[PDB]
Amino acid sequence: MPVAHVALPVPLPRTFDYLLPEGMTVKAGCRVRVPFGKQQERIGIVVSVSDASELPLNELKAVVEVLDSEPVFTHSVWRLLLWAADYYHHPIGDVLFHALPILL
Amino acid sequence: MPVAHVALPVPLPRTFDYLLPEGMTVKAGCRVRVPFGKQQERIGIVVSVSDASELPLNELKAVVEVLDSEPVFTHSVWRLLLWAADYYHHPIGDVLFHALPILLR
Repeated sequence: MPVAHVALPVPLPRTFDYLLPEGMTVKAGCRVRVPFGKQQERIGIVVSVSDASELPLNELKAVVEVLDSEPVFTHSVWRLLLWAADYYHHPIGDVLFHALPILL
Repeated sequence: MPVAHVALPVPLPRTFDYLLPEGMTVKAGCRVRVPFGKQQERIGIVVSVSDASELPLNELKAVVEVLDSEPVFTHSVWRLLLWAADYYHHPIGDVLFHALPILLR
């Protein structure tokens, strides 16, 4: 058949890059609505903000809107969760979202 | 200001789709050489083979070479591993490649 879905041992935090439009600011631990797939949106959680993407600064899509001015996560809670993710081999996205509810 | 590394609640097994050139055939549980990054190669294990990707069937990179005629994993072992990865929430690629050196050795 066509598409071979393959598995690879990507680096620890597997994240998806998106560009921040002019004047839009967000820090680590903030929820943001971003594009996903040819047309729908979805809530995500910003893990970090760098000045380098594994692909060009132009074919990355842009965040649509920040939903939190301040981290929905405690400085401690955040450090902890990222650790657990890494220590027990769980994807950051999975820990973070499954962790959001219990928190609120 | 520019970029941001975002965590997403992606579906159970987060896999990387690769196109199969004409005449190239591979089954679940087989290792394959695939591109990665603007120029490096790497070894991975096919989890499944379908007729569709979240991306255009032309924007995907192509598998380079299949390293296994047959599943390097037993039909039981395989079923178990995928389950283990799912139920305990471990990256399928992470469970598959670590176990290989155990099961074989």
